Amino acid sequence: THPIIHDLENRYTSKKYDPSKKVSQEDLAVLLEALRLSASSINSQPWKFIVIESDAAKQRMHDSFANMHQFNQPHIKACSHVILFANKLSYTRDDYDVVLSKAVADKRITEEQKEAAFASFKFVELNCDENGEHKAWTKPQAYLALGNALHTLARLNIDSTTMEGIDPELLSEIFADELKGYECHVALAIGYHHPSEDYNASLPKSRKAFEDVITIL
Amino acid sequence: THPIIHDLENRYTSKKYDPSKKVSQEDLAVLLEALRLSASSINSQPWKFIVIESDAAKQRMHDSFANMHQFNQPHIKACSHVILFANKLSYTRDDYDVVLSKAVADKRITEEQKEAAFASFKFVELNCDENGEHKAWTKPQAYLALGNALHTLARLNIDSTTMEGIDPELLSEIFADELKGYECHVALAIGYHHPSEDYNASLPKSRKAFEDVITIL
Ligand SMILES: Cc1cc2nc3c(=O)[nH]c(=O)nc-3n(C[C@H](O)[C@H](O)[C@H](O)COP(=O)(O)O)c2cc1C
Ligand SMILES: Cc1cc2nc3c(=O)[nH]c(=O)nc-3n(C[C@H](O)[C@H](O)[C@H](O)COP(=O)(O)O)c2cc1C
Repeated sequence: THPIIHDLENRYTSKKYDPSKKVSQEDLAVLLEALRLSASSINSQPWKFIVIESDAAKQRMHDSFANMHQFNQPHIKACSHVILFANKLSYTRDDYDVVLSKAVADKRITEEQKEAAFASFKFVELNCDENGEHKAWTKPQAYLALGNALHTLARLNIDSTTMEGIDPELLSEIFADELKGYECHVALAIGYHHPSEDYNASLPKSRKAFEDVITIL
Repeated sequence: THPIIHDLENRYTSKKYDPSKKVSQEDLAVLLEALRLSASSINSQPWKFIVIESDAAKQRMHDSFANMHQFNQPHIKACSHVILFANKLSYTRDDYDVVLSKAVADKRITEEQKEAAFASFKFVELNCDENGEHKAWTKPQAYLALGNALHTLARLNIDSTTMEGIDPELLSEIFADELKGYECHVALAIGYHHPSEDYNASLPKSRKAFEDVITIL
């Protein structure tokens, strides 16, 4: 099988973790750098990836399922790490300056060009909310990073469970300081599936017919 | 360098294509199958990938820049193929029926189990607009597929240019029948970069400091 196809046909959404297996620090470092290298519109990188690693942090994450989507709750303590994909509520010229200043330091643009680079900020203004927020534009950028992570995990042979069945309001309460100025609509559990109890590990993957999703013109 | 990191450090946004080079049909088939295999919330797959391959289709795509974002226009005819990432405007039971029906055909689930499997639809209703549209939920799913595509292209060593600088309204007119019931906010040109005029090929990649985007708890 073609290496790319094999990876994508074999990755799947785990429904049960093995609590005695952890992701190595070597593999976690590759995953985190892969997230950091994700592309985004105008290199805005309007995101924050919060890694739930310690037992203390796992408890806080476990508690965020207090009143909602409790089918996802068992994974928190059983998996190795949980990663929260947060997207920025409002993206400002100051936030963009952080990006452009780093670009000047990394040698891709010069100081005079920096002011010239501020024209791309047009894209941010084109995506302003009725309330002055940009979440409808920043959230999709975080999902791009998520697509990148799922492909990355398939290559490392690490199991995972993407989760939209989370409580954004409660997470904003529990991780008050960390999520300040951001919102989180999706999380990702990673680890190793249970050798016998993960029923999804043996089910066939199902997707729509090629002609139903692809059109060649 | 670690294979995953090398791929992600070496992929970049091409700013000029070599018009004499095309993506092979074998590579294109891998890319399209990779898109089809993308994960999505509840396996909704609320997308359509429109591939602009023919000269006739390239002309139509070229014409969609008549009013705005002309800086992206030169790539259309110069690149090999352009792929439109379309997300569904409103997701219904009928739509989910196509997913569940294919699931049974794939032997992932049974006919009787199909009706029980319909209980995941809570997520769709959960994301329903006051206008009965789910575009704020479907668009992020398409961006996940895009993140998957960018990683896939890095592995195939094919150059690309993601584009949000497009005209969704004009695209809806030009590709009237193909985009009916969908909207398109992002496109992707693929091909091979110009050997000496793609300035971005020799510029360093720049991303925020690890500490600025990642928090370990
Ligand atoms: C954005 C998103 C949210 C999802 N949320 C959940 C969730 O809350 N819990 C869970 O068990 N699965 C969830 N999934 C898993 C999907 O059901 C799964 O990706 C889809 O059925 C395709 O199957 P595969 O992932 O096994 O290929 C989610 C996937 C995505 C990409
Ligand atoms: C959603 C999205 C939209 C983008 N739109 C454009 C575009 O319209 N034109 C273009 O030249 N570059 C565009 N880019 C390219 C980004 O500027 C680029 O991904 C970002 O600067 C990081 O650089 P790299 O892609 O070179 O790593 C876009 C990227 C993304 C992911």
